[PDB]
Amino acid sequence: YRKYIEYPVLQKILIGLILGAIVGLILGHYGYAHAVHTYVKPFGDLFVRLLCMLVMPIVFASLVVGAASISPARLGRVGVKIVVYYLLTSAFAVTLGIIMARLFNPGAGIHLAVGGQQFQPHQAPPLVHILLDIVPTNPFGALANGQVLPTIFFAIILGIAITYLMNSENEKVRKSAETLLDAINGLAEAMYKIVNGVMQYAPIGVFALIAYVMAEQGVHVVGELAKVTAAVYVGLTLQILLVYFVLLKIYGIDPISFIKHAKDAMLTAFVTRSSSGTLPVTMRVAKEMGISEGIYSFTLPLGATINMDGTALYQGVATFFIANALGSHLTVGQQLTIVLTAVLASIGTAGVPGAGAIMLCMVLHSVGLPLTDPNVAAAYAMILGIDAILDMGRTMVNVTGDLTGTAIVAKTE
Amino acid sequence: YRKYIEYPVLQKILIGLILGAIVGLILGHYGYAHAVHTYVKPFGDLFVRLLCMLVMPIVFASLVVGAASISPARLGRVGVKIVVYYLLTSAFAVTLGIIMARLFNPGAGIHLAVGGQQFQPHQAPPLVHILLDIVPTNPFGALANGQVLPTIFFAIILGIAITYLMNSENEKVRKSAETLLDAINGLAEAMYKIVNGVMQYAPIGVFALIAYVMAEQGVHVVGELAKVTAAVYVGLTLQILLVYFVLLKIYGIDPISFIKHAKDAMLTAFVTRSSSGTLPVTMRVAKEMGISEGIYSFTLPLGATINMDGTALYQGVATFFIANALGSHLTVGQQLTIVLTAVLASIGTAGVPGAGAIMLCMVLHSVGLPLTDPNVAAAYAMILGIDAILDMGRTMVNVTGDLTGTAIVAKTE
Amino acid sequence: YRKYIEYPVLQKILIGLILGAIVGLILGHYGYAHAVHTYVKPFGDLFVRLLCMLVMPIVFASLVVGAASISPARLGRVGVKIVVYYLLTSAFAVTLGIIMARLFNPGAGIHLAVGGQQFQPHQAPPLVHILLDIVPTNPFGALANGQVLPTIFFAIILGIAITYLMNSENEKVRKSAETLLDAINGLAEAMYKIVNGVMQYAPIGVFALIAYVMAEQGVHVVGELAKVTAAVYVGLTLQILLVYFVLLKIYGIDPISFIKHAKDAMLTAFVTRSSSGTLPVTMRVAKEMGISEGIYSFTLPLGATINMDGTALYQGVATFFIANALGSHLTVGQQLTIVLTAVLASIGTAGVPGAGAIMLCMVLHSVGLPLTDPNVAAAYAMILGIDAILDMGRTMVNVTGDLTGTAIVAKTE
Ligand SMILES: N[C@H](C(=O)O)[C@H](OCc1cccc(NC(=O)c2ccc(C(F)(F)F)cc2)c1)C(=O)O
Ligand SMILES: N[C@H](C(=O)O)[C@H](OCc1cccc(NC(=O)c2ccc(C(F)(F)F)cc2)c1)C(=O)O
Ligand SMILES: N[C@H](C(=O)O)[C@H](OCc1cccc(NC(=O)c2ccc(C(F)(F)F)cc2)c1)C(=O)O
Repeated sequence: YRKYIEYPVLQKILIGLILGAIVGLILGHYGYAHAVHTYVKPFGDLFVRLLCMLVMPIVFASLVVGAASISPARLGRVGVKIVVYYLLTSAFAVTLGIIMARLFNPGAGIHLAVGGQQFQPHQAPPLVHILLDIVPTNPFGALANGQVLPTIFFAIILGIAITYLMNSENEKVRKSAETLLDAINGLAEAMYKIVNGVMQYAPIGVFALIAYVMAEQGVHVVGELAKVTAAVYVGLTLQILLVYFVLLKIYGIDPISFIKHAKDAMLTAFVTRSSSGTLPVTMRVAKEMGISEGIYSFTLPLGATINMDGTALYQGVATFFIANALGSHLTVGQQLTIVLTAVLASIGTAGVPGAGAIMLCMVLHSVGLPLTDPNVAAAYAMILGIDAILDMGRTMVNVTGDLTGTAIVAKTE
Repeated sequence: YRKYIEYPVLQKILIGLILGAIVGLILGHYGYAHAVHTYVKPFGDLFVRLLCMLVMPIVFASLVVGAASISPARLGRVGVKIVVYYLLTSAFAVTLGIIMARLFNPGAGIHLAVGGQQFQPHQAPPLVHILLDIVPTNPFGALANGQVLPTIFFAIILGIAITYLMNSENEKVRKSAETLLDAINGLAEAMYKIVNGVMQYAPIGVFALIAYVMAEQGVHVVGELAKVTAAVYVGLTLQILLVYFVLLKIYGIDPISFIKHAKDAMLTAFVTRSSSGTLPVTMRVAKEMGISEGIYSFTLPLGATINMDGTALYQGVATFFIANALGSHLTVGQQLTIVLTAVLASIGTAGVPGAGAIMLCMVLHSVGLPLTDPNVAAAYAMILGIDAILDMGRTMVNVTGDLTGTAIVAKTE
Repeated sequence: YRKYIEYPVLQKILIGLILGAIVGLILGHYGYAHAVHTYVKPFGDLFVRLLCMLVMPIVFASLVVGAASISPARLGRVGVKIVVYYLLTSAFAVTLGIIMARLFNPGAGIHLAVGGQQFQPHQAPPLVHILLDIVPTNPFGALANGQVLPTIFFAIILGIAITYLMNSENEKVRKSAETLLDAINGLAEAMYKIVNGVMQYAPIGVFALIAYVMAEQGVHVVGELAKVTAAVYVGLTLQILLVYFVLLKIYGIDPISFIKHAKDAMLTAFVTRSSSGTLPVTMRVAKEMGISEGIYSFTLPLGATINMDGTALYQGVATFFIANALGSHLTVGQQLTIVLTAVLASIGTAGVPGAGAIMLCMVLHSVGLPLTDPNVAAAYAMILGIDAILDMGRTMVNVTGDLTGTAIVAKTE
């Protein structure tokens, strides 16, 4: 038990994935699939329930504290320019991922049905009726139901009001707003501690999900996930080439001479799989150019937490894979809802220890595909089974997206 | 932007109403109504959504803090007599407004249908089953749904318990109740700051609502709102005459000699449209009679915030206009629910900057006519279009209702 | 009024029961039953609504504070052994009560229908799908609905995280978790103050419930409640004999010589009807054996609040009486849900002044039989009418269950 807890959790969940896939494949080939479905699948359904539990208090409390922490006069002009750049590039990354998932059609041809029936889709409202459904009718009724976008707006609009209250001239209202912000900060840190136990449970439920799904389907899923990782990587290299080379050549920096210097810390992201564990390495390559200290001392720790581009592209491709494996058809209107949710999920869940799972949970909730439906969990398990090589490429772009961002700011200043 | 914010908000929303009505009328006459319905109406639906958002946390937090602030031994006998008088006169004002809205039948003959279908009414429970539905089955489930009356009771019953906790002999429970009351006070003041931004947005959404509705209907609405303002003003003068002259002649004060002295500050309410901006003016006329300082130094600032009579009558007439324009039929049982909600809305939302809109929102929620249904918003926009002259008469009675109230207390003491 | 409040509340509600039963019987015999059903029953429906109101914030706030208060290193090994013993014996008591309620079939043959239709049962999920429904999908949506078991888990898992937060090394997170725990403690004590007013209202609503039910049915209910109290008492003596004599003879203590010393304070529980008002009496009989001071100074005040065995058996018999009078059929899966809820209700609602009513309300909510359905309230009133003699026997076993528990711990240590 204690020897199992002290193991590092990322290699733990990776070796759980690897031990799950092969064992599920041989149990699916030998014919013991029904025993797996009756005895192992509740250990994975418990894990997807524990993952759906944590997504609602985090997206309220963390967003309230984060919106209360900002100050546009204290945060300099360099800060607001790099925030504009990060949100614009993340929106373009989700748009390009949706484009490269419509061009490839991954998952089309599975016809997944777990219980014996297909996933019945919900009627999507028109385009105008969703931007009016951003603002909640009832702010308690948006938290009592799922409603990720009607509670992000309420959390941000509460945090800005708490900021306007905290610097007021009266004393009792300052004490009251201070105690309210401290209570919501306590709820946020309690959620951050529950996440660090659910992630310890994760290398059992993930093994259960893979050993269920690969025993159910088995053979065709490796072709479908090969098409998935091809549609991720060609759009990922197209993301780097198009977006970063245009945004570097429009400001006069030679992109080949930039990237041939940046490669020394770009390549360690491909083998480290952590955009924060390579921060002292990329500090050296930010020092290697002519960037002043007051820019790269501040921007790259912000870019390692807010600026996530490859994760933003993968959150479009792996949310079209679910809808194309479930037989649903995502119309326009809930197609830009993926963009508006994947940008604000990166700006919201900054610094959570479980960002990679709840950042997809709150997009699949916002589309209308909840993870408790048994058709969604199977395709989600296929995505988590292929997730390792995609995480390699995701970190590879997630580190480059900051070195191409501080150079633009150092060019204008 | 900054020049638009620094404008005073009441003249802003009034000139938005006036610029909305004429422009909507000429667009409705020239035949460009469908372009208005497809391009301008979301700016009004956004505003009615922003108005329905704010009504649930205010009616909980403000009521909790207000019920926690009272003390029946610190508040003197003069205070409890004037609270009994204010609530009795407000209940009689809602009853007389319901009478003068049944006698005139305003809005009967419109047959409003926006989407292409009429408003389907809900089955009203009997009389006994509503007074048992005052107390909530689930206090969290009353806030997660609308349920204005099952959350007013819970907020008051929580505030009284916090008052009984704060003066306890143990120390940890006193610290705990103090931090809880400070957190709910912080939520209340954060809602009061969000109201002051939604009211800044209001002179665009109000213009959108009027430019939609007057372009849809156009001609017959001026006759319907003329019947509405006639049914307001004849019941308003009957309110003054019957209620105030009987309650003044029963205690021996000559009402003609009283009102001929009170006219000097009664008439400025007709041209000021603010029952709080005429408080130093009516302090002079309270001084002009033989009222001692210890009564009129305290009562008139309480009467300008709690005692609202013309607003209570208008919240009966303009809630029968909605039900008679929508084809519904308000039975008895949800007819005294309007009385019990309009009294406790005046006692609850005391000091909010958005009292005039949420005080009608939480009555239309309590009847069963929510403002997100597109049939309700059109007739609500007709009421807001006629609202200016009614606000003049409402302030005219709202100021007189305190000068007739302190004289009774000065007569018994 | 003041002379009515200063009366002690337990003798008040008992004399309300006794004055209710006879008066309801003679009104049912003389033929004035419809006047009772139309004029008295809302006073009982108001009371069952006030009892259903209080069960949701208590089971969240009290559980959060109680789970935050524990420390397994500060609480000694004697403490964790006696907690294991108390929870094991309470689970065995609920199991034996369910056995002695299946063996007797109480309430089978009533065919109760108040409104004119029977109680429609809900479809029970299978056994695996309930242990996965323990963990909530949405922690706010578990509190917005009833969902007692999906909010007990969330309250415990929040309290443990607040405990792990409070001893952290950073200072701001310690301040934040301290203010959050103080706010939830304030909510818990506010609920404990509202309970002490609802219990003051209780000797009117209880009289209304009995005077309604005994006027409706009248004659056959005395045979049904005689079978109920027989099925309670034979299982209660079988509980004492089997469980306590096996758990005493397995550790070498002579049970006859133990109970002949323990009788001097066991017999006062039969006439006192209070397991806490006999605590100084049973301290003497704990001193009368060879128990050291460091065990019985700590354990018996814990056993009078956590260890409830006869109440645990009665919460199985009086929850099979409701399901057998309503025509429903409790399957296995919602039969061990009664065990898992009645154990955790004893561990949760420890120290509340209204434990005996909400501890059954949160079991009938967890089965799927809410107390607002008019078929459930009649059989619940039959249980409350017979409740006095059952409370005598319940206290008789509830006191013995601690004297048989400290002796085992004094034997191992
Ligand atoms: N690739 C980036 C970067 O590792 O820095 C990017 O970072 C986001 C990030 C940061 C810290 C933790 C996480 N969480 C995970 O990796 C994760 C992975 C799998 C699960 C699972 F339990 F399997 F669902 C849960 C969480 C994600 C990413 O992984 O998408
Ligand atoms: N007539 C009284 C007195 O002005 O003092 C009485 O005061 C209540 C009062 C006080 C302060 C602000 C408000 N709010 C408004 O006037 C208001 C008017 C229109 C809207 C709109 F946005 F159009 F819905 C919103 C709010 C109301 C009343 O207006 O009904
Ligand atoms: N018999 C035990 C012991 O009296 O100590 C055991 O104690 C639990 C306990 C302790 C303190 C108060 C309570 N509450 C009640 O007795 C009670 C009885 C009836 C009602 C009613 F209002 F009639 F529903 C409400 C509450 C229960 C029990 O009564 O079940």
